[PDB]
Amino acid sequence: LLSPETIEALRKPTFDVWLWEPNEMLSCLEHMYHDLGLVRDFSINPVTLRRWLFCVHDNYRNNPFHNFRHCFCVAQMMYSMVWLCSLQEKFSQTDILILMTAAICHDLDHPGYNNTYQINARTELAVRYNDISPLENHHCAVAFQILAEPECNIFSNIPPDGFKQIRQGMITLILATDMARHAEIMDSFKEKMENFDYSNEEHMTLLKMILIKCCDISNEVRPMEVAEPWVDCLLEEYFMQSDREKSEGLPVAPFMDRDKVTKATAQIGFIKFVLIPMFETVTKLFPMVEEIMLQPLWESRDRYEELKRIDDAMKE
Ligand SMILES: C[C@@H](Nc1nc2c(cnn2C2CCCC2)c(=O)[nH]1)C(=O)N1CC2(CC(F)C2)C1
Ligand SMILES: [Mg+2]
Ligand SMILES: [Zn+2]
Repeated sequence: LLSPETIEALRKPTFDVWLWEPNEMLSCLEHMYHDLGLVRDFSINPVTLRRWLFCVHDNYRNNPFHNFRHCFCVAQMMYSMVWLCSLQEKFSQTDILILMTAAICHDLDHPGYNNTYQINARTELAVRYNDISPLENHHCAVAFQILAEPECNIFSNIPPDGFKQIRQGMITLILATDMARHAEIMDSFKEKMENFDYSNEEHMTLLKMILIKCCDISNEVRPMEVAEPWVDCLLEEYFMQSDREKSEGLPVAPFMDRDKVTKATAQIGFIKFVLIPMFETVTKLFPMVEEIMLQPLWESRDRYEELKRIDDAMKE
């Protein structure tokens, strides 16, 4: 049971996601489907929405970074986007259905070891998936295995041609959050931004991919108090793989090695050449983004460059 107060905070990217527990994030997600009217426009049985979210919650794992709270941030930031950019004037409700759900489903059953560990260690997932985005294929699988158990099927009133359309949107969105395709997606998105056209099904599909990627690496857009502890979760998880990679003799990535990474190098380059330049492109479509999201990103940036200029000196 949420308050009037909480329900005005739910719609804003300043929302402190650390203050709630699974019970309340679940009610927070459920509020979103009513509030955006998908509940009404696809005839979602409200007890289906509640069980399904409980199966979506159950199938995340206890990992420092990619846990259920991370699922919440992505969907809550995608939530915030829709109000901020008035995405209902631009996007169909089925698209809204695709953005919100995929966000919730995009890291299902994430193991805590990323893509290049599954391939190097030659794991079930990377052999199941042929070295093609092993993790993101699995997420989208577990998403629809849940959806294929009738009790959790928030989709069970939707005509089959309509399922097709959602399932394919969702697949594209989830499969695009793999950071091994960052540059290729960004480049085709600016290949359509040169003259963007909202009636074009291919311009819109690239906007949804840019949208979900944004919400997925959006931890720094949040105010400093919310954003900062999420760095330690990330490093705790990255040291966990680089710790394990060395015990087995697999290679290690320098940004993941604890002999190399400090909190500041961890975020400087990432903010400067992924977050800002992406959110810079979206700002061309929705100019309000520069105020609300680019400005936090800038401030975190100056700060984290400065923290680095502190530690360099300590090392002297
Ligand atoms: C240490 C890290 N930092 C970093 N990652 C973040 C933040 C939020 N979500 N992620 C995701 C990016 C991929 C999975 C986690 C975040 O605030 N910082 C960093 O240096 N990058 C460069 C890359 C390698 C891949 F190509 C992107 C990670
Ligand atoms: Mg992921
Ligand atoms: Zn993610």
